[PDB]
Amino acid sequence: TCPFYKKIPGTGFTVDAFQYGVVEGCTAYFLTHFHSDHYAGLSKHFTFPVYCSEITGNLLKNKLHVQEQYIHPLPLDTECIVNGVKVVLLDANHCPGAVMILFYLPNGTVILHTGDFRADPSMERSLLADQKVHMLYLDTTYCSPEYTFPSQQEVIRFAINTAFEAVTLNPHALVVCGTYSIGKEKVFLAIADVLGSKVGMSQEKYKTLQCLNIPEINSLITTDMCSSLVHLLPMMQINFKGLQSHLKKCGGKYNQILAFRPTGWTHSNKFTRIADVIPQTKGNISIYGIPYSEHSSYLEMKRFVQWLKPQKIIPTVNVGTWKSRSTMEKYFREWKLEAGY
Ligand SMILES: O=c1[nH]c2cnc3ccc(Cl)cc3c2[nH]c1=O
Ligand code: NI
Repeated sequence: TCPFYKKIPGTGFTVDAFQYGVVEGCTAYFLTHFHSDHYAGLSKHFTFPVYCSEITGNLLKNKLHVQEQYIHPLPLDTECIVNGVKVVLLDANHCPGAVMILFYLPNGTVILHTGDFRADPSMERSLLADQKVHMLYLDTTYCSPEYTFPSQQEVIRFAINTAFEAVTLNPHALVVCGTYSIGKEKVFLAIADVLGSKVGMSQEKYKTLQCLNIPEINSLITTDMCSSLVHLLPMMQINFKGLQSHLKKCGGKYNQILAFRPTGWTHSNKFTRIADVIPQTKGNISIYGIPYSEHSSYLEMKRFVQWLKPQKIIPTVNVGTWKSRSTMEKYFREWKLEAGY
């Protein structure tokens, strides 16, 4: 059954709640982004209105085959009226098409649902500016001070320089990047751009990227693996066995594999800066784990919440254990006491 933190009180709206059958009283289902945990349940048989970004709408229609009559894409940063309620979609700085949702309840209550997001000071100059928010449904994925990682800029700079140096030293090296889902596309796009190559990938992954409204994708992606020296593979294949098997299939065109595993936070980030990251190596294969996060760090999350000054916070991640809930409520009170709201 649909949990409480996916319900918007005072409306007939749910958020990322497609795996609970027909939710009681839901006139419109909002989808924050196209990640499996959040769209779980949608298919060509869904017969209720889905509200989402245009990019998420492209993915629902092409990847899940949802009928167009049930897809309601909304522009970003635009006050829209949905079933008599004013709503705004804001960029969540997560994966392509990911949004936060502002709900203007009829009784005057204002609710911000972040979906999944990586907080950034640029959000302090969105439509949230000088907007009273009474309730915040917060992506609390990394809501603990030990969760530190670099900016996406620094990680991409490390990936670009690492890939460019390796391929310049060995023109016969292949660069491989692992992928879970949508998101973190900048990793393989920036590597291919510095190497003068297109990104080769499966037809299914190619189809997914064609839905993302990225300007000039036909410039950087392709399904012709032989024409590419930057290949996309499923994240599970980014291991020594999986990469050895892939290299045998390249027809003797390459004698070395440089592989990147885009991860979230890992325990290595407690001791190792991005500049000092080193790979796992076995023979002619090296694997880099790079902390490219599309979720807020603790400090980014704290800064955003202390700026927004919500009257109530409802976590949407790490809600399953009393220890996590107690830990998160303690930090919420700390932020409130320090900031003074
Ligand atoms: O949509 C999303 N789903 C999920 C699901 N499981 C996860 C497990 C671990 C970490 Cl670090 C991130 C996760 C995640 N992040 C997303 O953005
Ligand atoms: Ni997500």
